[PDB]
Amino acid sequence: GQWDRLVLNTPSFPSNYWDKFVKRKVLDKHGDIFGRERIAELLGMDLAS
Amino acid sequence: KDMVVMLLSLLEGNVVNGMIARQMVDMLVESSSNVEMILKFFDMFLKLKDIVGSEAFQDYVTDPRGLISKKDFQKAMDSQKQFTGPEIQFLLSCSEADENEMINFEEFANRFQEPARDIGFNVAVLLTNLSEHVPHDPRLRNFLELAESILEYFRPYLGRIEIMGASRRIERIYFEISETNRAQWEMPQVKESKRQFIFDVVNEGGEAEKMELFVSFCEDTIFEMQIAAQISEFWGELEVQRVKFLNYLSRNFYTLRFLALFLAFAINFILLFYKVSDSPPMVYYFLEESTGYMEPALWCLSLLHTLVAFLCIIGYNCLKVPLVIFKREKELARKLEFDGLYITEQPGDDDVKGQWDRLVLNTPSFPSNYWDKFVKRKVLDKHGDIFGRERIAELLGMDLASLEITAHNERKPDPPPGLLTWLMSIDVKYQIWKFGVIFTDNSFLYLGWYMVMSLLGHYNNFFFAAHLLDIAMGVKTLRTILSSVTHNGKQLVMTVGLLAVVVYLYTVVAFNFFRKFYNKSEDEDEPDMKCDDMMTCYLFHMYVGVRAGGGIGDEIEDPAGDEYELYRVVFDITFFFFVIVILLAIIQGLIIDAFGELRDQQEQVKEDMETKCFICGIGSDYFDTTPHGFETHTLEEHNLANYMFFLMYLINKDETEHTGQESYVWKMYQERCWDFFPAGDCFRKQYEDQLS
Amino acid sequence: MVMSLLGHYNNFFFAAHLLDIAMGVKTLRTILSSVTHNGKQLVMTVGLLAVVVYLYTVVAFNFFRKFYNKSEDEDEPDMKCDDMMTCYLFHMYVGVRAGGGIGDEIEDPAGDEYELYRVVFDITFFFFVIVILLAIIQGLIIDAFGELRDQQEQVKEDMETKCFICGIGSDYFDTTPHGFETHTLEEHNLANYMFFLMYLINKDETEHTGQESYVWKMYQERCWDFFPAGDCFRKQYEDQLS
Ligand SMILES: Nc1ncnc2c1ncn2[C@@H]1O[C@H](COP(=O)(O)OP(=O)(O)OP(=O)(O)O)[C@@H](O)[C@H]1O
Ligand SMILES: Nc1ncnc2c1ncn2[C@@H]1O[C@H](COP(=O)(O)OP(=O)(O)OP(=O)(O)O)[C@@H](O)[C@H]1O
Ligand SMILES: Cn1c(=O)c2c(ncn2C)n(C)c1=O
Ligand SMILES: [Zn+2]
Ligand SMILES: [Zn+2]
Repeated sequence: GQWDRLVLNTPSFPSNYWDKFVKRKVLDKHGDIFGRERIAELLGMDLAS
Repeated sequence: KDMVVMLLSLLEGNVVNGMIARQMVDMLVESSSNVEMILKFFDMFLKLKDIVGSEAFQDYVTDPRGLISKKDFQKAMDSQKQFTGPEIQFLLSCSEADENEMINFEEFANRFQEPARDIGFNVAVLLTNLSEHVPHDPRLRNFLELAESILEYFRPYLGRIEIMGASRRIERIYFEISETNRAQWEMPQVKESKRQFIFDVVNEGGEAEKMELFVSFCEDTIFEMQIAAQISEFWGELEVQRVKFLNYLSRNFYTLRFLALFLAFAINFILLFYKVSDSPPMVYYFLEESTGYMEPALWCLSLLHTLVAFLCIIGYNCLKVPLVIFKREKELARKLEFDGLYITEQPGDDDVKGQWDRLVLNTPSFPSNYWDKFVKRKVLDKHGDIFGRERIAELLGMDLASLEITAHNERKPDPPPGLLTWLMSIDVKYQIWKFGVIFTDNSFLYLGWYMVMSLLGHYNNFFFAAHLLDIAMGVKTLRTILSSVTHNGKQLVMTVGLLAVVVYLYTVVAFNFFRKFYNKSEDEDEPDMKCDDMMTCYLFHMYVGVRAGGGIGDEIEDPAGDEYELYRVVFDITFFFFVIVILLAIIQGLIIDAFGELRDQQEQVKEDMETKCFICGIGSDYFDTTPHGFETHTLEEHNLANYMFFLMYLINKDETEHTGQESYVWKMYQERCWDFFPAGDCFRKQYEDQLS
Repeated sequence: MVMSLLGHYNNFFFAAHLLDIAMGVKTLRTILSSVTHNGKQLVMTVGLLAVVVYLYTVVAFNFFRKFYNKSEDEDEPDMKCDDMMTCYLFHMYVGVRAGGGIGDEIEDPAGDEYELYRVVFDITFFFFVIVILLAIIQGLIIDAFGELRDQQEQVKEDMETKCFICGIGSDYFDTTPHGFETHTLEEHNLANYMFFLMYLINKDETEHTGQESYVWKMYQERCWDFFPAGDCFRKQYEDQLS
């Protein structure tokens, strides 16, 4: 788990897996509870773009 | 809560799709608005506590005083996407805001936190009971959907068990499992004890009674560990510090047993650097090293190891010994009450346990650890008519007059505070019995040996080598591997005895005929006749003949060119086959099949656990006609953990407040009849047609 | 690769490359899986051997030390148990390897006032190390073979007594002639449940039929209730299908 922490921030996380929109589902699930901006920083994604 | 405990009562005894359950479902439909208000009140505050814990809330707060403005609180409630507008306004209204409009979010989170817990649990029980007894109803599951949050929160604490009620039908009982009980049941020690009990009961035993003795023991272990962890949660102050010290030892007893082993390795590693030389640094043993303080290190480690061993003995006296004395007091009081082992019958005159336990009966403090403190007064009321009340009084040491005096008003004075009172109030008889039990215990004897070797280590440090064997009892794997040998120990010892007999037969033959062949001497001046005496010749065979790979033929001289040559060939060859080959093969085979049997036993029990329910006895085949039905029936319907939490619920609950089914179970526990356990039946079976 | 490169520094490193055969062919992988199955117990057994031999080294160092003279000429004595380091190495090396035990190596106890104790010492060394402990090691290997064989028969017989998906046994499905085989590779075939997914994934969402859409929505939300557990088309319509 601690090693896998590195790859979350990267923009090319789901490189081989089918879902290329996993980050945008983690946001839509946990953003309310833990802050959309915080999830954006953890997943490296930018909200505006 | 009282209203719902009544509604629940009416539903008692009610079959699936019964009249009363359907009537209350019609009720709740008719009171839909009000019921929804109640459920959504509980939902509001149960969600509210979680939001108060959420990170978004704590980065919306600004004041270091831990207070949030009403507007800030409001926009926090909006951003959590969780409540609607009007209920956000309601929460703001409930906010104990000051004139500055600043809310203490912890206090507002927790004001309704405790008062609503019991009523919430009762509502959860009511909804679950109606759902399970009226399964096919469009109208109730609406309420269940609204109350999903309450059911989720009170799920961990809502235990259900099925029993066989008086009406000869399986009935489900819903009760409350407290937080402490659940936390204590999941603790590692209790879980290990659980798996041992399962292993023992599945290898052999009467199930229901053994479970109940497993529950009762566990309930006493729970007491002891809460007592031990209590501290972590003039003579008076020293007594307080003494209790703290002994509880600290008991709490981390295993760490002490682990450090003791570490010290044994450390010392024995120090012990490797010895040298024996005539010249002082008779003959003198001394360490050889370049450092210089190998030796003071050894001296400190010897004392520290001895101290740790003594501390472990104290830890054992305060952690595990009370359970042992409980399991003997418990069994004796049953043998005394239900079987009359000393009233009617008498100990079998070959069992040391009964005759030893005879001492403690006369003592006034017999049930010191067991729950029943009135066992003597029940043995009297049962057997006094048959065998004389006075005789039972003498056997149990109780006095008849003061027995009824305590039934009247009874005044007692507090004894003067003095160590002499402690010293003299000791019941020498009960203590003698207790220590006889303790020194009879295997683990205590092992720890005592460990201490004795540690002390003798100061007479000569090499005794610390014995302390290495602790590893066998330390780690699991060597305990399994050595359990292989100890499984067939009896056959191994008898095989070794058979070897001695056979070798003695060969010694007989060698002594009578082939004696010129046993000259283990090189020079002709000195002959070394090894079979001149049968003592020497038997020792010769038993020592070198068995150990030699070829057999006795390798050691003794050659038979070539002798008139007994052919007989010697037969003798040596049959020695090789019947001792070196077959008998050693038998010994090794006992070991191999011991491994096989132990592996078989573990797979044996384990596969039992996943093919049948522990309580029901019904197989997984029936319960899997529904998707994953067996798992649900395992840890929802008939869960052995829940049947323990029942007992701790009953014992705690006040007798006046026991419900009908609970009272029925309790009266049976006390009289020790186990018909309430569902055997060969289940709620699915009882109502198979209606539940469909 | 690293051994192959070091093979140019000294060609003998290519010898390590032979161990590849263990990972190459199936049979040696099974045979070595025997040892690796009970590797933990084997290592602990070897450790126990060291502890026991150390105990014997303690006893030998204290009492039976005159018997450890591995020297022929009287001018040069070769005291092997003068130091505990040397004496432990002596036992651990030659005592364990000797067939008889430590009694074969050390000198004879005949005609000595510790003779009887030496007899007990050597004999119990033979039983508790050469016989029992080596038997334990070999027994771990044998039962490893037995367990692996049992596991393969275990799974295999499962596969031919119950359907993988349904969970129902072959007894029900064989009330009809060869019914179990049909229910295996016609009705509930695990290969077909994979070809479904590759059918759904490929198919255009607009064109998913009702049942296909229902399955797809469940795959995506990751609920597995659509798999038939404990039921089959034969069971559902047993009366009508007859
Ligand atoms: N009445 C029963 N109560 C509990 N378990 C049962 C019962 N009947 C059968 N079982 C079997 O017991 C198994 C679980 O036992 P176990 O003690 O491992 O549960 P656990 O909570 O997972 O324990 P651990 O966490 O130690 O593994 C289940 O697989 C189930 O098949
Ligand atoms: N749902 C299922 N799907 C597939 N096979 C099943 C199922 N349930 C049970 N089986 C068992 O699986 C066995 C076939 O497995 P296997 O993979 O060998 O099939 P196969 O196509 O012959 O494979 P191979 O060609 O490698 O032997 C059958 O004998 C059958 O009893
Ligand atoms: C107090 N008490 C009881 O009264 C009891 C019991 N088990 C059965 N009964 C009746 N246990 C474990 C118990 O602690
Ligand atoms: Zn059950
Ligand atoms: Zn199938």
